[PDB]
Amino acid sequence: IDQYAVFGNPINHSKSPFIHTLFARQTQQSMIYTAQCVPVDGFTEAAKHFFAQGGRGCNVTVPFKEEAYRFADRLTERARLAGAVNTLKKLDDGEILGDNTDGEGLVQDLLAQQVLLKGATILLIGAGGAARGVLKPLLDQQPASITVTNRTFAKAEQLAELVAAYGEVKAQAFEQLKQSYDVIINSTSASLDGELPAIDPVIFSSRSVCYDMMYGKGYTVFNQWARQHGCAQAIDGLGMLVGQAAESFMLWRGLRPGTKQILRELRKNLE
Amino acid sequence: IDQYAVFGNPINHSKSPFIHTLFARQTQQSMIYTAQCVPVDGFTEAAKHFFAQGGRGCNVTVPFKEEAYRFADRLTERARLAGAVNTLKKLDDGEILGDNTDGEGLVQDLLAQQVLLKGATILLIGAGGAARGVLKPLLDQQPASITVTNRTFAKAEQLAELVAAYGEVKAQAFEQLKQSYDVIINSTSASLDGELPAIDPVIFSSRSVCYDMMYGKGYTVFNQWARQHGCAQAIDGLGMLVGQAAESFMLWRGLRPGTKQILRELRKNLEG
Ligand SMILES: O=C(O)C1=C[C@@H](O)[C@@H](O)[C@H](O)C1
Ligand SMILES: O=C(O)C1=C[C@@H](O)[C@@H](O)[C@H](O)C1
Repeated sequence: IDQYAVFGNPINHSKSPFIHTLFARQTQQSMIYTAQCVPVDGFTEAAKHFFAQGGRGCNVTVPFKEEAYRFADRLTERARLAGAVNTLKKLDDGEILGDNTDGEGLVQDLLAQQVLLKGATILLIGAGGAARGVLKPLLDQQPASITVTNRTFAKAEQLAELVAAYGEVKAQAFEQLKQSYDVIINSTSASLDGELPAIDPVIFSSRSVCYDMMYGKGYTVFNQWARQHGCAQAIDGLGMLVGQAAESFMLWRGLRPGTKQILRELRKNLE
Repeated sequence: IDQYAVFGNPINHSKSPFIHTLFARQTQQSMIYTAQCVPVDGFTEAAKHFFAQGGRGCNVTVPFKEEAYRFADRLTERARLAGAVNTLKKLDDGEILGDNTDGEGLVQDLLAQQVLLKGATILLIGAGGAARGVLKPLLDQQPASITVTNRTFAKAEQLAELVAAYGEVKAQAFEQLKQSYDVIINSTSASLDGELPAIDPVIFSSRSVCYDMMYGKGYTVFNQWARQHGCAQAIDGLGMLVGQAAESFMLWRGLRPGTKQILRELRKNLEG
């Protein structure tokens, strides 16, 4: 029986144990995944220990994603850019591979929701860790362009230039947005507190698809805002959570498990 | 999907999540068992929060067992006698039941290993919480006697007098043990630190069954020592760990899960 886990602090609200348990059963893998809470300043040791005992791989949640990036022996190109690591894996030679599946998890959720990323104009709102982690995977779907925005242009300007080589990535300030986008992606949390970014709603249209990384019962405030202005389809981030898990499972087992039944089940619990 | 957990600090990679998760699979129980960190201010705070948010039960590792004893609204007889709680359960009426499964876990592991406890002469090395927690369940098996021993006499004598009523219990100091015993139980941590108790190996004989509460790859130092003096059977505490887990699981789920396959997998992990 192979050992996997999720390390974070706190862990009582983690859905990964549930999710992975089902992935193992769906793909008939002989593995166990548990949630292990770790002291704020003991991740490295807890980790080195886990692998010492025979740990195959694990997920890293807050607040250890940055320490995980340093703990990894080698990093994947997407973890590289992300600046964080949410997935660890012990290789054959003993090395620990650091990766980041959050962004790819978002990409797969979009595709699962039937959203065409190929040749699309994308507006990414926010420039924090969340936004940073999803740029590369989006660019791999070969969109027409990606527009990054932040309340403070400077930080949005850094991020757009970080991936300028990978494609048409523009950086603009809230005040400069004056056109519609095919896909609007919200990576900011302000909305959970009722706050909306001061952006002209012209960004939304009848052909627009809105994706919010936040999630909850019914629709997120950002999505409701998106529909007040004619947004065609609005998706929350619950699928991103299952998607990132699916990609990690992929990395460890070599098979992408189905996410549809699991998502639908987590959806019930929330409601 | 019921929530259960184990509280430690650390919590240095508890095996309980692994164990209980497997029991769940074998018994097809809809539940998730996690390893929770206990905040510096107290276990009591963790427990409240845990049971407040829908938790149905949890294990408690040292050194929070005494605090769990106070948190419980009701204690089983074995918990009152052990003076510590390793298992909490939220009952249907809202009350939190406090039980202690360590002792029974030991007993079942010994019985699973074909060790006769009824009418046996037992030597319990150590007189701290670990030792105290196994006395009642061992006494229930009706052994001929149980000799509690400790580096410093007084402590062992005090533990013996605490349970004197429940059976033939005597106390002796390390330097006084000059006879063999049918079953020897090591409750100290000396085997983890690499030391043996200052006890003359005469306590071991060809018929002796030696049980060490600590566990690891190969034989524990205490067991190697027992084998040097020809004990008939040396056992480590991995079974006690799984056994106490099984008791708690039953208490919570009303079903008992098997322990041999689980115990065999853990052994495989230990052996590198
Ligand atoms: O709740 C969880 O278990 C997780 C949350 C996110 O940080 C994910 O990025 C992580 O992989 C696992
Ligand atoms: O390491 C563990 O998970 C445990 C250790 C012992 O204290 C047990 O009494 C406890 O219930 C579980």
